[PDB]
Parts: sequence; structure tokens; C-alpha cells
Amino acid sequence: DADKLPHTKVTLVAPPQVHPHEQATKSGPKVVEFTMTIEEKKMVIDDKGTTLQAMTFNGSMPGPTLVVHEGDYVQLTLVNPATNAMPHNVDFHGATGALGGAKLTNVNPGEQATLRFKADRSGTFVYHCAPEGMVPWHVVSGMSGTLMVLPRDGLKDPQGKPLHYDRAYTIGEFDLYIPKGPDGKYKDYATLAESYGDTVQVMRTLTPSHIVFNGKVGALTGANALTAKVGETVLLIHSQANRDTRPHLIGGHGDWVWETGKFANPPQRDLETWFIRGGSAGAALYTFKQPGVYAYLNHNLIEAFELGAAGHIKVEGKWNDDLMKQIKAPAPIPR
Amino acid sequence: DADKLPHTKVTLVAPPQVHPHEQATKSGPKVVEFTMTIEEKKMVIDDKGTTLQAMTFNGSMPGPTLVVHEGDYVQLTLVNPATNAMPHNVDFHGATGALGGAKLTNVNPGEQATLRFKADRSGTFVYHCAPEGMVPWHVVSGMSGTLMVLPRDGLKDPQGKPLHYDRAYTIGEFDLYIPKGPDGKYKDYATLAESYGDTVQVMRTLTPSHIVFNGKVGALTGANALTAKVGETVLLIHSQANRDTRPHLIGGHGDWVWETGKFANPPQRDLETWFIRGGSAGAALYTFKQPGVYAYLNHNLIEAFELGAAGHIKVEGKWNDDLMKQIKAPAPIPR
Amino acid sequence: DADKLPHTKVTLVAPPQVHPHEQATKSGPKVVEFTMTIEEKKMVIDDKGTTLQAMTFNGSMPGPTLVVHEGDYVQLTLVNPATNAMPHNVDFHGATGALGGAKLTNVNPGEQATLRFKADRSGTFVYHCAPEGMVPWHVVSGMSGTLMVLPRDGLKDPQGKPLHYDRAYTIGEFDLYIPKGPDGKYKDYATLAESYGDTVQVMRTLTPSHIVFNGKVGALTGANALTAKVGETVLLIHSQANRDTRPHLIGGHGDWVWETGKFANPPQRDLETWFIRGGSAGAALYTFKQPGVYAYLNHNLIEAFELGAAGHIKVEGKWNDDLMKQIKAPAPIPR
Ligand SMILES: [Cu+2]
Ligand SMILES: [Cu+2]
Ligand SMILES: [Cu+2]
Ligand SMILES: [Cu+2]
Ligand SMILES: [Cu+2]
Ligand SMILES: [Cu+2]
Ligand SMILES: [Zn+2]
Ligand SMILES: [Zn+2]
Ligand SMILES: [Zn+2]
Repeated sequence: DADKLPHTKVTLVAPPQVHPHEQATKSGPKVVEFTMTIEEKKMVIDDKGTTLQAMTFNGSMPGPTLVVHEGDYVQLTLVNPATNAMPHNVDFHGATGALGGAKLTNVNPGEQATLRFKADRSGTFVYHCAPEGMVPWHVVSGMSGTLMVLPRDGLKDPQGKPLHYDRAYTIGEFDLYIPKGPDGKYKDYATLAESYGDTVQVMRTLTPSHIVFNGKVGALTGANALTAKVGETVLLIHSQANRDTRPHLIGGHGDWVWETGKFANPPQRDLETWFIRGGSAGAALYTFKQPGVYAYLNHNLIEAFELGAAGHIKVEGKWNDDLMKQIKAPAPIPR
Repeated sequence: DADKLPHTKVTLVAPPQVHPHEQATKSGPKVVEFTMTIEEKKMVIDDKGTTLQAMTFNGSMPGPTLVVHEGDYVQLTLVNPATNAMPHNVDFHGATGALGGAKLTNVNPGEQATLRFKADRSGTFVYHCAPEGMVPWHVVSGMSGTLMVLPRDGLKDPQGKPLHYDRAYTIGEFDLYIPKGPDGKYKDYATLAESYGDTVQVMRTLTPSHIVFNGKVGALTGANALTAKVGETVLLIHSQANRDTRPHLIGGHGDWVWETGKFANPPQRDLETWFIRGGSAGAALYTFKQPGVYAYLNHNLIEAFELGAAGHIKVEGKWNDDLMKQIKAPAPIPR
Repeated sequence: DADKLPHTKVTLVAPPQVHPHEQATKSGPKVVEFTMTIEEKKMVIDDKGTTLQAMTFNGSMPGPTLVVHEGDYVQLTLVNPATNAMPHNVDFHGATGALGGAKLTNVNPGEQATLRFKADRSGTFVYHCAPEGMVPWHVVSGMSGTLMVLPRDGLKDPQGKPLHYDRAYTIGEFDLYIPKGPDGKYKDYATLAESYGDTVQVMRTLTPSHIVFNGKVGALTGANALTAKVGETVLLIHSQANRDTRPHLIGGHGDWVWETGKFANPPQRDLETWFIRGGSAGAALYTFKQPGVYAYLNHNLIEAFELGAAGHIKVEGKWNDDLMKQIKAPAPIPR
């Protein structure tokens, strides 16, 4: 039992990376220790300077991804610094009991707490803040991320054959509800508490003002695009703690996808577009076969291109004419 | 054939309970007789006294759950009392032909009819009212429920091993479209017919004013919370006849879930959040491992906490520190 | 390799039909040649004369369905006539690389191009136009359709047993965003370019004005209903390039359904309602057992009956009292 098991300490990393870890392991169960510190801050979320009175685990939207193996215990120290204004907690969907841990992690500014639970189920699971009476506001303002519980012998296909990834990326998709004033301009609030009432009103319309990957329009574009090479297998972890989304890799596929995010279930293959239910994290593997700049996006194209739910993946390597060839380039229609 | 088979008479019960029944059975096929009586009534749907000009099977939202086994015949007498104002009918998604039965059950006030069909497919299926030219209005006003067709040898896991539940609960989730007047207050209508035009306008926005379990905000909370004990397996039947939803048990899981609701298909395990397509009923099993008060809700948290799509499950038993332990309670951050 | 393979030329047909083809085949891989010509035109989309400044492949919403087999190459000549005003391209979700082909098929009016790709994955896949900076507008205005890549040995059930259809129908479901002027009437635009800004504004609300099958309210009703007979198996291909939908056959089922649309995955059986993710095509088989006029629709009933997402299937044959019988017709309630 957990008091007799070896402990290990994991250092988290900022999205869209994921901290180093093993897939299949010869290691036995451990109590894996993590720490997160809550940061409330105002963030610029689009290219015209709109701000969000935001709330984060570890300073980022999403929070960092935590990786353990089935049968490990997650032991998180949750810190709420006195520089914050609101109480916070955490609800791990991967956990069993006490509202996912929320009941045992209620921290006011200047407080901290330590929760342990058993990661007895494999998969990608959302975690998110959930203070009594303020749940949706904390979630939509940025307080969510992914716990990935890998099977002890790695991922498996529907026939039980081994699957793997060579790199992993974590994408959180955030439906935002930014209020507007009488002039039709987005409101800028001096404090987090001042944004509340107006935000609730926008939330109740069910219409996001912005839907962003990793905290801002274009977060995963340009110098910040995801990268890969031909022949590399990428795992794309996609979390949406509040609202449905439908990920698609343009010019690629989901080779093996667990859209409900639970690795004891067989994956589906060859997907064009998959579905992440609001309140869950899903996972797709894809092995790149062509070089070039791919778009990874929500395939409600309005939500992607107008509202912000789209990123890029820049892939190195040799073009393959067997998979795709320009036979005749654009030219005048023969008369 | 059906004319030669034994008949049986089932007495229905009000949601969220489900009438007594066997799971696996040594019984052969029967014609299972049911009766439902339509009631139009005005209902209070939230905590500030908003009303809905409602339409129900048997007086409740949802209608009662009807349970048979694969190969039985359902024989429903549908009664429309003269005290009602509108014609009604029923469309069983579990049935084959004549618009699910709608074409054969058109009853004006003061009329009744009796439909038989063969329940040749296992699963949870929506039934709902569907009068020509008035279909969405009758559905959104409350006229739906679940037919559960159990396999004759009970539920099975993906390996064909037996699954069971110890108790069953039926949850209907209702997207409501309550109109508002020039003062921004919800309108109160003296008759059902007077609510129609204004409701159609709100429906066409696709934005529910309220999204409730079992007919009202808080229906399944307080003295009306669902109950269980540690070690008990609960079946949660979830119907949504009009709009998608994404059920989640906070602090629990879907141990085995048929989110499309069709028991001949293997279930998925370990789900955090599952998806009920508008126009379907799904089913989840969960075995409680921790005591305490769980929330069962739509994980669009705005739809749950702002609009009403959330209930509670109060669970008796002994806490398990292996699954979850508070290691350090909330306390000042060490300086 | 592709340069050494036999070529074949397919003549496309207008939806809701699908061009003649084999299911299981003894044929080896071919380069299958297709041509499509883009047509921009103004279309009447409802029964009160509302117009859409539309954009189509081959003159129809959806574009025609293209059918090949796994291991074939699709070789499409894309023509953009000088009578069109906008540049166009095509993104095949069934293809690997260069944004699905979009990067290699950018055609201005008066130009054409020829793309080849390998159809290495079985399933129904969306194709759609995707010009840089104009993607959602081209999609929502009508520029999408289905590529069906059949397994070389036909469709298979979860046990690997053979499945087939006797006829196939292709349904595209289009979320439209028609602007309105100060009088609350739908705007009519003299050119395609004039509709742009106003349409973007409506798109950003995420609320369709109309949601139609095959380009108009009632497209698949009356003289244009789909047809079948008792004992015939129909394949219903359903594409939605932008927005989720939830198909349902009223009085029927999805006997075998691939709702993600990818034939290497086992289908689900007995579905009441299935789910097509925005940005995908799905496929259902159903064998008719009762005659009569069925409704095939999106089971958000507001989206179906108010906004237009519903069609009819008129089925010939003999009624079966075993599956369904009117026991007592509507009559006065006994006193
Ligand atoms: Cu918080
Ligand atoms: Cu949650
Ligand atoms: Cu009715
Ligand atoms: Cu229905
Ligand atoms: Cu175009
Ligand atoms: Cu696409
Ligand atoms: Zn690799
Ligand atoms: Zn039990
Ligand atoms: Zn046949």
C-alpha cells in the first residue's frame, strides 16, 4: 500500500510540451509527487489586444500535463499564493471520491494542500478548478489541464499490438466569454472580481466570443508552431473542460484515436475528424508521411478561423509523390 | 407469434425510479402491456417561479421508463383525456414502422389507442410525442421518455462476461425555451396554446433558457437526490430527445457505458464524460467505491450550473484512503 | 507504382444518387480519373424565396460523391471557369499532404489543375474548398461533398462477415448563415462578393438561419423523396463539413453505422440516432422491413422541422403485423 511505496518527484513543463516520461515501463507503482501554483492574471487573448481576466494552474492555459502510469498514486501539492484574490481547488476526473478532490483541496489565497489519489484507470483525464458556487467561471477563465495515466505496458491497438509515440503535445481549447460595453468594444477589467457579473451574462448566452488553443488566438502558430519530421509519431492530447470540439489535422488523419480518451478501450483508426466531449480529454496518434505545414484545428471552421481554434504543425522531410502528386499545376483552361 | 404468446401487465413508476424488472431472465417472449395517460399542465421549472406550459406522459418529465426484453412485444394503450387541449401520439425509437408508431396513435382529447410492436433490438431508446406540424414543440415541452429493451441474458461486457446493476435511475434532460416580454421577465401563459408562437421564436434561436433534469432546476437535489451505497452498481439511463448532452459523475466514472445506448454493441470503460446525442438515450453503469455526495451533470458547466442540468447522488459507506487521501489539509504556505 | 497502373474514367452523377460502382471487387488498383467544375450561383434555399449567394462543386449542394477502392489513386481535374468571381481549391480529407491538396489546386477563374493522391484509407471522407483566408465562407456557401473509399473486399461487420448495400444515397447537410436587414427580412445580394461581410457577421454568432439537406428546405421531399422497397438495404452517406449533426431514421434504425465514417473500424448496430462530427462524413446501412414514408432527419428537432434539416424516404412493400400492429385504432375513452 501507498505508505510503503517508493516516491518520485516530477518537474512539470509548460504546454504544449509534456514532461519527460516512459511509455511502457518495467517500474512498479510509485507515489508520484507534483506541485502546482495558481496564478490569476490578466492575459491578452487575440491580435487586437482584447484581455481576459484569467485564472491558471502554473501560469499557463492549459495547466501543464501530468503523466503517471496505471497503479501509481498522484500526490499533488496545490498552492494558492496570497497575491491571488479568489479561493481555488482541483477536481481530477482521473480520481475517485470527494468531487474528484475538490472537497479536500479548497485553498484560500495564502494557503496550500496536498492530495493523494490512486490513478487506477488508464487514459487522458481533465483536471479543473471547481470552487462551490463559482465552478464554470473558474473553468472558462483558464483553470484546466490534463492528467495522462498510461497503461503500465504502453498503448495498445485493437488487436493488442503495441503502439507508441515519439513526441507528445498537449493542446487545451478554451471557450471564452468576453463582455462588451455599449460601444461594442470588449471590456477591460481592472480586477478579476470586476469581470464576474458581466462574464456570467455572456456565459449564459452559450456563445463564446473567442475559442482559443493554449490561451490565445495564434498561440500555436509562427515561431510557436508544433514541430515534427516525416516518420515520427506524435501524440496530440486535446482537452476541452467546458464545451465540445472536433479536432482535425489538415492533410493528415487520426491514425489511432481514443476520442473519449480512455486507453483500456480500443482506438479507432483513420479518422478525419474526432470528437472531444466538453469535460474530457482525448488523444490521437499520427505518423507523419509528408513534410510541410499542417493545420490542427476545430472543424467547425467558424470556431477555428473566426474565433481562434487553430494551430500549425511544421513538418520536416522528403515529399512522397506516391501519396500525393501535382499532375498538372494551375494553368489556363484549354480552349 | 404474438397472438399466441402469454401477456403480462406492468405497472409504471414515476422517475427517477424504474419499475421492477429482471435483467437476465429464463422467461420466454411475452406481450408486455403498458398504459400511459397524457397530462398537459403548467409547471414551475426554476427557483424564481418561472413557468412552463408543459406536456407530459403520465404527469412527469420525463415520461416513465418502460422495461422489456429483446423479443417481447410492447403493447401500449395511449390515453389523451378530454381535459387536454392538443392532439398527441407517440413515436417509439425502439419500434419499426409507421413513424415509430406516430401514424397509428394520433389521439385527440377524449380519445385513446393501443399500439403493439416487437422490441427486436436491445438498448435504451427514446420515445416521444410527434404530432404532424407540431413535433418540436411537443418534445421540448416535456413529451419524451425511455424504453429499455434488455437482452434476454442480461448486459454483457466487451468479452461477453456478465454485467449487472443493483439499482436503476432514469434521468431526462430537457432543453427549454421560455419566452420573455419587453421587461426581460419570463412570460406566464394562461393556456398552452397561448405559449406557442412566442416559444417557436425562442426555439429558433437554438438557445435554451433553462436546461433541466426531470422537469426542474434542482429536481434531483436535496430530499430528492439519488441514493446509493459503496459496493452497489447503479445504472444511469440518460435521455435527451432534442439536444446533445455530455453526462459526467463528479468524483466517479462511467465504468461501462453505452453512450449510443445499444446493448448489442460493446461498452466503453472508464469514461470521465460520455455523450448523449440529441434524439437518443444512453446508459452507464458505475459501482460506488467512496461515500459522499456526488454531482451527476452535463459537463458544459454553464449548461449545468447556470441553466440547471445537474443533480446529486448521496452515497453511504466507508471512506477508502487507498483510492483518495487528504495528505495535508489546507493550511498557510510555509515561509 | 501509379505511373504503371491502369487508368479508368468515372462519370459523376448529381446527388442524392451516387455513380455506379462495385463494392467488393476482383479488380486491382487503378488511377481513377474524375473532373469537377466549380459553379458560383445564387440559389433559392427555402419556401419563401430566401436566396443564398452559393458556391458549388458541379452545380450541386453537396458536390457529387466520388467512389473508389482502398489502394486506388484519385486523380481529379478541378476546373474554375472564367464566369466565376472567386479563386477556389479542394481539400480532400481522404488525402495525405499539402493541406489535403488545397496547396496544389489553387485555381483562379479561367484556370484548372489536376491532383493525384493515393486513397490508402477506407471510409467516407469530406472534401471541401479551402482558399487561404476564406475557408469557412467557401464551405458554408456550399463547397463540400464526399469521397467514399471502399475496402477492396467490401464492407465488413464486427465479426468480419460481409455487409452490402443495394442502393446508395448521398445527403449533405448545410448550416447556412443568411443575413438580415433592418426590416428583419433576409438580404438578397446582387453578387457573391457583396454577401461576404454581412455573412461573416452572422457566421460569428454560430447560429444558422437555415440548416438544409442538399441545398434547400424540402430538397428530399415530395417528387424528390428518396425511394426504397422492403428487403432492400440502403446506404445513407451523410456529410457535414462545418457543424455537428445527429441523423435519425423515423420508424427505422441504423442497422450498421460507422458514425466517424471509417470502414476499417467495426460498425455499431441498432442505432436510433448517430452523430456526424462537423468536418466529417458518416455512413449507415438499413434494410427496410416496413413500407411507408419514413423521415430521415437531424434529431435536433428544431434544426430539422424549423430550420430545414429533414427529408423523406418512400418505401414500397407489404406491411408486417409482427413488427407493428394497430391493436385498437383511435376511439373514445370508455366511460
Ligand atoms: Cu479556481
Ligand atoms: Cu469536471
Ligand atoms: Cu403531444
Ligand atoms: Cu424521434
Ligand atoms: Cu471555393
Ligand atoms: Cu477540412
Ligand atoms: Zn516512432
Ligand atoms: Zn451488484
Ligand atoms: Zn441486399
